Amino acid sequence: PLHSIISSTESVQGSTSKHEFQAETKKLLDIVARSLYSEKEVFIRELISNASDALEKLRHKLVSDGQALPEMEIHLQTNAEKGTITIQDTGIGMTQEELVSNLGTIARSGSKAFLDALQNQAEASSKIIGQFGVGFYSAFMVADRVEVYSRSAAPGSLGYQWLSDGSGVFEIAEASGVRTGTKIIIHLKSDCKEFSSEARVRDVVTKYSNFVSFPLYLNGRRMNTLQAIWMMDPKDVREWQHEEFYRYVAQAHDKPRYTLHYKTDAPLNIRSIFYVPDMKPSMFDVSRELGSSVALYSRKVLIQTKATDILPKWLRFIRGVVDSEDIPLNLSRELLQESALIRKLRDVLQQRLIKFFIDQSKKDAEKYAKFFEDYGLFMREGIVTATEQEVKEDIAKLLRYESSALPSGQLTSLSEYASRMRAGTRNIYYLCAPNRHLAEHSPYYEAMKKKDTEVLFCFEQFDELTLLHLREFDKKKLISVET
Amino acid sequence: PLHSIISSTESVQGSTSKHEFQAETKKLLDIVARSLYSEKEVFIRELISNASDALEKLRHKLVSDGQALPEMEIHLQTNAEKGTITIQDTGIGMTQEELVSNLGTIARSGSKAFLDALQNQAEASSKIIGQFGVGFYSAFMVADRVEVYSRSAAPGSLGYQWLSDGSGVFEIAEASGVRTGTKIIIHLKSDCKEFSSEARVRDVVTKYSNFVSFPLYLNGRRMNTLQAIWMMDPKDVREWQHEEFYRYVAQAHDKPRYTLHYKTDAPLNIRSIFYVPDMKPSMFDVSRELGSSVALYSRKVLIQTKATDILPKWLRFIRGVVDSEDIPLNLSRELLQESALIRKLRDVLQQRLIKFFIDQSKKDAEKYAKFFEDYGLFMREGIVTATEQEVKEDIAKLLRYESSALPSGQLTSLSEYASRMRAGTRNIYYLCAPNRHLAEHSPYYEAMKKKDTEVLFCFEQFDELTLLHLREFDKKKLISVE
Ligand SMILES: Nc1ncnc2c1ncn2[C@@H]1O[C@H](COP(=O)(O)OP(=O)(O)NP(=O)(O)O)[C@@H](O)[C@H]1O
Ligand SMILES: Nc1ncnc2c1ncn2[C@@H]1O[C@H](COP(=O)(O)OP(=O)(O)NP(=O)(O)O)[C@@H](O)[C@H]1O
Ligand SMILES: [Mg+2]
Ligand SMILES: [Mg+2]
Repeated sequence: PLHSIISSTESVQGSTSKHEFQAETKKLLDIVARSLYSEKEVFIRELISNASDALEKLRHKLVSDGQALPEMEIHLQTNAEKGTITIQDTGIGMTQEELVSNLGTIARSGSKAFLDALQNQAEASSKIIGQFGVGFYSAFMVADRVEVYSRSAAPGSLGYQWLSDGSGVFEIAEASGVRTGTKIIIHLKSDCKEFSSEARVRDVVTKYSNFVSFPLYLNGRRMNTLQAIWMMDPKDVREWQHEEFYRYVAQAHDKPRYTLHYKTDAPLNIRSIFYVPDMKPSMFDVSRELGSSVALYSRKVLIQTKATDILPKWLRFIRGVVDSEDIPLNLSRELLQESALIRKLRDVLQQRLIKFFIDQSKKDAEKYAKFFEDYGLFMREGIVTATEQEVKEDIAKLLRYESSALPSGQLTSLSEYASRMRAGTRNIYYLCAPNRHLAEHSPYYEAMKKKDTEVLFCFEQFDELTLLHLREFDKKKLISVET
Repeated sequence: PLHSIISSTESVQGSTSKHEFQAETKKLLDIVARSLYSEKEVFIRELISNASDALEKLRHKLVSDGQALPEMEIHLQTNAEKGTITIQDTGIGMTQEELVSNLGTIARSGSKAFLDALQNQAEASSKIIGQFGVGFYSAFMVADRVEVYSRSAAPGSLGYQWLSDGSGVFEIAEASGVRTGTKIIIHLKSDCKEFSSEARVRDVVTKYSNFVSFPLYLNGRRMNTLQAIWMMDPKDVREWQHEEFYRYVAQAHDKPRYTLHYKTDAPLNIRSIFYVPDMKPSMFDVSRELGSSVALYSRKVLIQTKATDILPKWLRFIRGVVDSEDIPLNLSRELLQESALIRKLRDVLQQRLIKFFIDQSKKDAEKYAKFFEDYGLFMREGIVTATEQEVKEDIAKLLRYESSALPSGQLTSLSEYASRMRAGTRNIYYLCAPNRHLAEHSPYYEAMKKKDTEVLFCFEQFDELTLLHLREFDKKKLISVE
């Protein structure tokens, strides 16, 4: 019994009137403090990003004008006694009009406006982090009061103080002496006093801002120490560098047995590094039912420490970093947005890694065999779980087997088997047994021996199950010899 | 090496001027359409919650005035030819000022102003979904134009038309006829044509809004036939409904082997149903097994289909729903605002489900043993990966073993071995073997059984690894016979 009330009754009768959308500013601020970020700590990531942007703008001006660069630095000070955290930078600072407009207008982004004015023809075009114009207001998560001192690098500019508790009102007054650049003093809330602890702030800086491009000093001590090697030309990164960075991003004590440094500007911008550990995972690690973990960055800022969306699940044995400007960030900057173009990135990363391994098998075959023994279970899992047959056959190119036509211990591919089939032979034949002795004593294989047919010999755990799910390769049916 | 440029040099010489924050209004609307939600279909969830809130206000107004309710309904129509989706509700509607204000001011929430006026003293205090005042703007994700017809239920109210292309201006004009209620007409973009298809919209509705409290119709068809039984008092929900709801929320064709209907207030208000499937996990390594969780709801709106945060990973085999009316939501309403509030909830649920399974072992021990065989791997994993010893020992209360002091096949807990420990004894002794025959003829057992001591026989995959990570139970150390 279909029931509907919807029909076109409505006839606009009258004169119209036009209005502008308004906003409730005090509430928008509270949305930022309460309902936006998953963690209170990211206010440090937001303020450091602003400090980086302010220095990047100053560097752009001075290099364009032929002036010498001064100290370009970001400083953090925790005072536990006073219950404060303080960030100060030596960048462009702000005039009084800039404090009013850029701090006082929600979603107003001076750095986005700077970007648009370049025609993105300069070097800072890809180094500038801010877009949304809300990031500063993250401080009202942890702050009772926020106290800003700023002095613009422009001629004749004095210092100003900017003061707000987040009420929808701020105060501005002239101030001295203020160093060129910006100093933000955060008076922490009752439950937020942990951000006046040096140890705590240190961890927050290291987690989010570790790769920032200007020297960062916490309570007098330099920090970064870590170059973002995914941004560099691959030919410029030593093995020592890849080893130390792998130990960092993977929290591991071993070495990478494989390193793929993948940079592409099309279709998407990708700065990525992927590592395969030396150590072989245990069956417990494998069955622990995890997803992919790869740290995700944009413009050197951490997005997520382990992003599960960027690599397929069968490639969770891989450790590394992926950086992109292209893919747009969620307003909270803790995740990505458009799901189809994420999946475009994942398909590209999947194809690029399968090509990497196919190439490692041709480059060094005995090394690849050891990698297949240690990681081949993941490829078997990936073939079993995949849905599109094209994925199954791509992953299946990595598999290796013995052969009745090769000596004991010699590994072959499905491709190499296909190359060796006779003129009209339509099928890839296989036998799954614990070892080559038991395979060759199979009564079902002895029948094959009367003919000229090659038989694949599969000794690995879940080989047969994998071949039943893969079911064909290169349009040739995979047929157990035991049927 | 001590270098810092921060010292307090600053003094205020000058006069203070006071200012109000402003906002860039068209960009704020752009942020909502682009940078907020992970999927664009969510505009349908947002419009249905607004329809539901309008109906809940009309219901509250009328009941407190002693009035009979008129028909309370939510309708959607897709038109593929015209490229539109339309939602209409018979609820409270909007005067002209309410149109200018509630649709025209970003973050202005009439529903939240309502809830505020009710101060948690009314039925509607727990049923009103809207807080933020942005959710209606989610339609500019998918729309070229949004034309709105509303007529307030205030007697002798005129109808009006609110029209916007989302560009930062909108238009208002009088209209007749407008049924008391609100009708929203969305003119979809080229890429969004999509939601002009009934099949697609039908999928979105059942995903998010399937439990909305008022009758919902899509092209005349009745959408929500399924009651939200986690809200019902537990003893009112019979086995037929659990079986059917289990199949819905788990996407499963079997029956639950166990069912726990759980309500409490601490740390939050929980209304939850937990199921263990009759089938047994296909072990194996992973396939879809990132997945297969409890769904998270708030005020009968889906937050997350697989709620990752609210149960420990080792409890991921559980299916069901957890609904909380007070749970802090992310602005996107796809996530939770992290707190001790979620982590306390996760521990309250872990404690509650461990208590559940202990109790099931005491009611039917034969049924519990089969659950232990099928689902034991999950508790071994949670014991290995747990950080805190007491969580390890809590989960370990669920483990069973055979024993040298019991007939072959009979199980035992660690507690029951502990309670047979003699006066002058010390540790819990265990032997892992493939079966009881090997455990009894083990060389290390013969050198043992001469003594008076009891030894567990552990035949399950990863029993050894599990006991090595536990290391201790009830402050008695776990010692292999090697
Ligand atoms: N340390 C600083 N020095 C100079 N200008 C700053 C500083 N911090 C913020 N500003 C200015 O104030 C504006 C507001 O900052 P913020 O609210 O973080 O927005 P945003 O950085 O532009 N965009 P996003 O960070 O993506 O939200 C910035 O665009 C800058 O123009
Ligand atoms: N169908 C409707 N009928 C009557 N009033 C409505 C309707 N839709 C929206 N409104 C009013 O317009 C306001 C804005 O809606 P919306 O932008 O969804 O904000 P919200 O629902 O208050 N909060 P949230 O949904 O949490 O962003 C609501 O609070 C209502 O007062
Ligand atoms: Mg910023
Ligand atoms: Mg709403």
